[PDB]
Parts: sequence; structure tokens; C-alpha cells
Amino acid sequence: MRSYRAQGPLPGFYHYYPGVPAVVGVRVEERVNFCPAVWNTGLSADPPLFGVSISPKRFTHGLLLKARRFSASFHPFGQKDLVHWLGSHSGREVDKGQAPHFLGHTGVPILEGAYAAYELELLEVHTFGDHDLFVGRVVAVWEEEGLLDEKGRPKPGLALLYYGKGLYGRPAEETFAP
Amino acid sequence: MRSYRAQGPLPGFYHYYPGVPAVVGVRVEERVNFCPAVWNTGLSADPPLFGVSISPKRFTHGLLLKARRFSASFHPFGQKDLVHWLGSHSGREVDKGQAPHFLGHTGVPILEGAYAAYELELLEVHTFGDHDLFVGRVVAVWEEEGLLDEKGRPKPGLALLYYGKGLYGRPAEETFAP
Ligand SMILES: Cc1cc2nc3c(=O)[nH]c(=O)nc-3n(C[C@H](O)[C@H](O)[C@H](O)COP(=O)(O)O)c2cc1C
Ligand SMILES: Cc1cc2nc3c(=O)[nH]c(=O)nc-3n(C[C@H](O)[C@H](O)[C@H](O)COP(=O)(O)O)c2cc1C
Repeated sequence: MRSYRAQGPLPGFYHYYPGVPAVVGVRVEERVNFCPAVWNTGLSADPPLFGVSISPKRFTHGLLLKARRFSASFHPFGQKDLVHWLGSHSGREVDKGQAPHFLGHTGVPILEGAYAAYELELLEVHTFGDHDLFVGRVVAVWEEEGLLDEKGRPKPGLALLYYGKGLYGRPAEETFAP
Repeated sequence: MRSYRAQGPLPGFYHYYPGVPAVVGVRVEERVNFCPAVWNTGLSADPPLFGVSISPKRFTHGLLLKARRFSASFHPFGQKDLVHWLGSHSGREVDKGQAPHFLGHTGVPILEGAYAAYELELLEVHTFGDHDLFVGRVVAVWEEEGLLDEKGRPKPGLALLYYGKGLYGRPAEETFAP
């Protein structure tokens, strides 16, 4: 097994990929923006906390600090083109708010087509290197019954997976229970 | 699309699954322990930071606070049974250190069989609800050459995916480049 000493950013920082990209939706007044975030993770079950790591370079970063509320939606692999598009253009140059979406109970924008989504209230923000971790508390849950299994998980092979550098995939349909 | 107000922990907090589980290896003197953590995420590229969210209920939690160093390894689907075993038993009752492993340059224990692994120095620990986020700085990188593509991405179909509640899978071989 090959090894090397970290000397700055890694040639590739994808050893832990793939991951499901969380589409972060945010609304400030009349403006809506969406931004995929593969750097996302559950952070607490009780209470339910979910986090997304966003670079201050993203237009979304400022909107999150202002709104202090946002959505995190999870989409079928069939929407790979849309998710990729949202992650390849900035709200500084294009109104991504025109992408088909609806407003949640708390007013956060939720990208349409998701099999599940969370409406979150910003709890804390922490800076770690070149990205800021936005910790949100889940205040509302959306589920597309026909696309989820008995435990609220996307059905077999439905989840969109991101491998990094514009490459996507999906899970195999077979699952195993050791 | 069904929706409901969060009233506490969700019946099932798996909407953002599956995820690649990071095997956390920690050593305190002669004692070695390993613990899968599906709640993991990249946190910074420059410098390279990686985090794992661990419950204070895990034996690993105390070990991490003592060692202040740990490894995060990523294993092929073929090791599903081993990873599951490590995540179904506690170091409080069994010596998981006997699982085949080697010591990294910084002395952290790395579970054998991984296609990649990070040696991490603990930078910060933050409490978010019922889990603590351990933020580590990548100081050394291990790679099993030939299993990652030119960009450093684990080849499609190789990674172990965790769906929650002891259910595992792997990515499909097919990929997409939108
Ligand atoms: C699949 C995917 C995952 C991504 N993950 C993240 C992430 O976790 N954090 C981040 O800061 N940017 C991430 N990016 C980059 C942003 O999504 C991208 O820069 C986007 O265009 C920013 O839009 P904005 O400037 O309107 O906020 C990701 C991109 C893609 C395509
Ligand atoms: C696939 C998998 C992923 C897991 N992810 C996490 C996680 O992110 N955080 C956590 O605190 N526990 C997680 N668990 C639970 C611990 O791995 C499990 O409680 C383990 O037995 C703790 O070992 P320890 O007591 O020796 O530390 C996970 C378990 C499995 C099987």
C-alpha cells in the first residue's frame, strides 16, 4: 500500500467518495438559489441535526447566513443533469431559482423531484479550513412515498451518487444484511 | 409528497443515506480499536480536513480524546462482514485490535484491506446534539494503487455503502458524466 505525507491540498481528495449530494435550497426575499453539497452528514439523531459544508466562495454561503433557514433535498439519479447543472453555475450569474421547486412550510425552497427533503433552521456555523460547516436542525420532513423504502431510504439503486470532478453514479440494486 | 413537522428524533433518520462508512482506527498505548462511522464528511481541501461524528456512547469516543490522533480507512465491498462486525460490537467487551491491521507513520492503527486511508491529527471537537464531531487534519495518505482512477476516485463498484440498520450495498459499475 502506497503512502505519502500531506504537503498541502491532496492531488485528489476523493478517497471517501462517492457520496449522496444534498441539494441546498435557500431563499432571501424573492431570490431562490440551489447548490449541491456532497460534503454533508448527519450530526445528531436527538435532536435531528444535519450539516452541509459550504465554501465562502459560493453565492449560497451569504444567502445561508442571511436566511438562516434552508432545505436539503435528495434526488433520484435520473436528475443527475439538473443537480450537476446547479453545481456548475453560480447564482452570481444565473437565476437558479427558476428550476422547478416549491416552498416548504417554513418558506425554504425545495427542488422538485426529490424522494426526500429536510427543512432546516440554522443552528450554528463553524469554520474548518476553507469551508464553513452549516449545522441545521430538521424542523420538517418531506417524503415521496413511492420512492422510499419502509425506513425512509431511497428505494434500491435510486440514490444519486457523486464521485467527484463531475462524475456520478448510483447504487447497485442488491443489498446485503450481515 | 408527504410532509410532517419534526417533533423530535425522526422515526428513521436515513433520508440522506447511503454513505461510505469510514473505519475509525485509534490507539492508546497498546490498545487498538476500530469503529465504522457513516457520519463522515470532507470539511476542507486546503488544508485537507476530514470529520467523523462519534457518539459519546462509543468506546472509541474516549480513545479519540486520549490519543488525539486517528485513522480513517475506506474498505472494499468485499469486507462488508468485517466492517459490520466492527460496528456491531464494542471495545468495552471485545478486543477489536486483533483485527488485521498495521501502524501508520504517526502511529495510528489502520485496518488492513483498505483501498485508501488517512492518518489524522485531531484539530477540534464540537458537540452537536447527541454526537461529537471530531475534525481531523490529514497528515498522511495511504492508497492501494490500481484501485483509484487517475483523479484519485475509488473506481465504480468498489466502495462499501451503508444504508442504515445493518443494510449494505455497493455502487453500480455504470457512471455518468453530465
Ligand atoms: C455534485 C456536487 C457536489 C458539490 N459539493 C459541494 C460541497 O459540499 N460544498 C461546496 O462548498 N461546494 C460544492 N460543490 C460546488 C457548488 O455546488 C458549486 O460551486 C455551485 O455552482 C455554487 O453555486 P452558487 O455560487 O450559486 O452558490 C458541489 C458541486 C457539485 C456538482
Ligand atoms: C456501517 C456503520 C456505520 C456507523 N456510523 C456511526 C457513526 O457515524 N457514528 C457513531 O457514533 N456510530 C456509528 N456506528 C456505530 C458504531 O460503529 C458502533 O456502536 C460500534 O460498535 C462502536 O464501537 P466501540 O464501542 O468500540 O467504539 C456505525 C455502525 C455501523 C455498522
